[PDB]
Order: sequence, then C-alpha cells, then structure tokens
Amino acid sequence: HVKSGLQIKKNAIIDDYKVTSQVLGLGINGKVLQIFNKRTQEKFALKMLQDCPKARREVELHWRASQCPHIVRIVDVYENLYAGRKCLLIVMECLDGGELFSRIQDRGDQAFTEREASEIMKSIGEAIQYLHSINIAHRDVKPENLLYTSKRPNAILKLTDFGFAKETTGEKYDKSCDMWSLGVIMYILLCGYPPFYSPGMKTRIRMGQYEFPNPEWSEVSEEVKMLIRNLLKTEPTQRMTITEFMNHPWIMQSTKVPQTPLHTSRVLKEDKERWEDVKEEMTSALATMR
Ligand SMILES: CN1CC2(CNC(=O)c3c2[nH]c2c3CCc3cnc(-c4ccccc4F)cc3-2)C1
Ligand SMILES: [Mg+2]
Repeated sequence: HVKSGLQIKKNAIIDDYKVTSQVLGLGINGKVLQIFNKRTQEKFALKMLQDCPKARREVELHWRASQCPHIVRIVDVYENLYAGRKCLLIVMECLDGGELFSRIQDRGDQAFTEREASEIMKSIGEAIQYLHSINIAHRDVKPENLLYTSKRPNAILKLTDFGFAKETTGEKYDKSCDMWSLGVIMYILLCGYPPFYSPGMKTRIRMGQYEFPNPEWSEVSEEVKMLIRNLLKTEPTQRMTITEFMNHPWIMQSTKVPQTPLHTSRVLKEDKERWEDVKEEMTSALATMR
C-alpha cells in the first residue's frame, strides 16, 4: 500500500492553534507545550525542535510510524521562526494519561496481574513490530517514552520520542536494542525492579546473582523466564526478534494468560525513591546498546 509523504506547513502555527506556556514534558532536545486548535478547540501537544538534520530525521521517521495505533500520532508539522531560531513545531495527539509505570505504581489495590503485564507487552510489541517491519529501529524504548491516551483504565498505551530512531536497512542488528528494551520493560512489569546489577532500601538483585529472585519471582513460570532470557540475551546475534516475540504464546494469547498476582505495584511504591536511578541506569545502558 502507498501512503502520503510529510507536508511541512510554513504558515505561522498561531494561525491554527492557540499556544500556551504549560510544559507537558522535557527532553534533552527541546520542550513540549500545551496547545488548542483554534477552530475546533480540541487539545493537542506540541513538540518543538530546532531545525537541523537530526530533527528532520526524527520528524520523517516518526511520520512513517504515525498511523500505528500504539505510536503517538503526528497531526501536522510546521516550519516556523521562534525566539530567533528556525524550528520544526510538531503537533501531536494529546497523551495525558501519564507514563506506563506511574499508573501501575499508583494502583491503590497493589493488584497487578501477570495477564495485565502480558497485554501491556503485546501493545508495546505491536509498536516495535510496525517499526521493525518498515526497517526503523526506535532505540529509545524505555519507561518515560511510554504514555497513555487518557486516565481511563482502558486508555491506549503509546510509544513516543523518535529522537534516536534510525533506518536499519543493511544494519539489521540496530533493531536488537529495541528487543532488549522489551526484555527490561517486561521484567520491571513482572516484579517492580529492573534486571540491573547496581541505603534504607532493600537490594533486589545482588551483584552477579541469578536473575529471578524468589520473593517476587517464585510464582512466575519458567516459560516466562525463558522469554525474558531470550530478550535479554547478551549477543545481538542470538537475541529474540520481534517476530519471535509476537509469535510467543504468552503474547499471542495475552488475554488467556494466568492472572497471577504480582509484587510490581507494591515494589514500585516501596522503591519509589530509586526510580530516577532506574531510569538513569536504563538511559545509560541504552546509550551503550544502540
Ligand atoms: C520524557 N518525556 C517524554 C517526552 C519527551 N519526548 C517526546 O517526544 C514526548 C514527551 N512527551 C510527550 C511527547 C510527545 C507526545 C506527547 C503527547 N502528549 C503529552 C502530554 C499531553 C498533555 C498532558 C501531559 C502530556 F505528557 C506528552 C507527550 C517528555
Ligand atoms: Mg498512531
């Protein structure tokens, strides 16, 4: 099938949208502000990039990805002058449900189940699949870039941030780090801490120890552990691919996976002072796996 290419608008964005000062996110590449379409009054998000080759690649690759139901949608892209600099202003659908793990952490029940984790991974998996099959690797799949459409329990999860995406034609192992990200996310979903070796807090993984500590992992099947191990495999030549992953019975039959109660929500609350550290370890790790 054939799709339309990206048409960058040159008219001033203020002809079309009201632009507020409320920041809805921060990025080592620019900011995200709140805005409203003038004629319809619909709310939208605005990502601002200083125009450059990298910004252009971000917008292009994200444009290709945009129609995926589990990737955030680009409504329009503008090339404008702002504050004395030439910018790409990107209008996206509003995603005000919060980040993936904040939600889980906030569950007053502390009632999160293996099945729920499966369905979430199928969602993320679908984004990665859409991308990998058009030879794009995202390369920044991590907690802060996964957001929900609304606060509704039934909100859709969306992958954001194409700042590190690249075309992978002829360098297939670029896709691998997206798979490791899936492994890491799945592991945190299942227990509340990442599979990282790393005062007034429990140590969840001892340095060098077996990866699935009994307190939190005792009721998780060996099949699931094997799935994680395949995703986390050290060697990119041996790591699971997105096709193998989306063909796995635990993902393919997500809705019929056991509702094993998990420690995830309680651990996220217990360890909340360490979350920034978690995100920072993952970011540093990503920089070396890309
Ligand atoms: C670290 N966070 C993720 C962050 C960085 N890079 C992005 O592309 C990015 C980021 N946040 C967003 C986006 C684009 C889609 C997007 C859409 N909507 C929101 C958003 C809208 C209303 C209220 C709160 C929100 F987070 C926020 C984002 C800021
Ligand atoms: Mg989409």
